[PDB]
Amino acid sequence: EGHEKADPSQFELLKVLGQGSFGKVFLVKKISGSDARQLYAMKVLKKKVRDRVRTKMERDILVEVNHPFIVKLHYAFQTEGKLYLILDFLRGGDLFTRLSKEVMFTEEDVKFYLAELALALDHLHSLGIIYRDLKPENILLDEEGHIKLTDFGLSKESFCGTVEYMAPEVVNRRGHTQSADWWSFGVLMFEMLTGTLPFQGKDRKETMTMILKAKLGMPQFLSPEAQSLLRMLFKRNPANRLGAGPDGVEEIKRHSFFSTIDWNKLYRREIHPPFKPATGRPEDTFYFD
Ligand SMILES: Oc1c(F)cc(-c2cnccc2-c2ccc(N3CCOCC3)cc2)cc1F
Repeated sequence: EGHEKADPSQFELLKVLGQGSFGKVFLVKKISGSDARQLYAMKVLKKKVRDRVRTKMERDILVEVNHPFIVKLHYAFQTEGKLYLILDFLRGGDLFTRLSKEVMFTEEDVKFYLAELALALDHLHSLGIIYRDLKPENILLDEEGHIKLTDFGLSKESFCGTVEYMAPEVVNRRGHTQSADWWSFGVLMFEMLTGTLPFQGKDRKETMTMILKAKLGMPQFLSPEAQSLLRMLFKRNPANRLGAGPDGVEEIKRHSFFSTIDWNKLYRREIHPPFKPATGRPEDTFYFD
């Protein structure tokens, strides 16, 4: 079932990439079909979630999601109390990891990732999907340098998550509109530029409290544009935030900050990424001569 029909005997398990509460990730290689020898990430989850006296696989949200800068569910299948999602395998690492090293990114490097993330978030909003936990660990990089949002945070719009990226209405549990996603957009931006989270205290309590009332002082090494965008993104009324309006994402798009960005070339991955990441493949690991 899923996006394409497939079974266990059509995949070859190579590694376990990681393991969490959600389930367990594998590196796998397709053995059948036209894409034989194509590497994938196999996410397998313990079948838990269920409603209306039927086990509802709410990883049916990836069916309609198809976009350059988002992960695509290639195949899917359930098997003896486990659901198996096959997704894109990205070998550039997180954007968290690069942040941990570089500390802060050039305004042009940030402009890039945000712009591609903007397109991603718009696509999801066009399907009525919101990204709960928009932290930097969810934004993976491909070997080119372009991004890909993971599916972990996906959820229909109609409590938990890293509190720093959470928006004020979400803290008060007033509902997770798509305006919340643009707040986290603001956080990711502030963080990538300052190497620091805009709201953070001694504990999760104080941090949440600060999100609600604590006035933020703009770091004055940020350009007028970057400041402008942040000030607009960080508004505690969701309806007054940038993005939450008639135009939608065009508000974000037509801003001084992105005034260098060719959104058509960006989409077609024709604009060059700022940083090419390292890969596990022998090309990037070996020494030479
Ligand atoms: O749902 C997805 C998935 F399961 C995997 C990947 C993915 C694709 N290429 C390379 C690495 C990964 C990847 C590997 C491990 C993790 N984690 C470790 C365990 O706790 C959760 C986080 C996350 C991502 C992408 C997805 F969207």
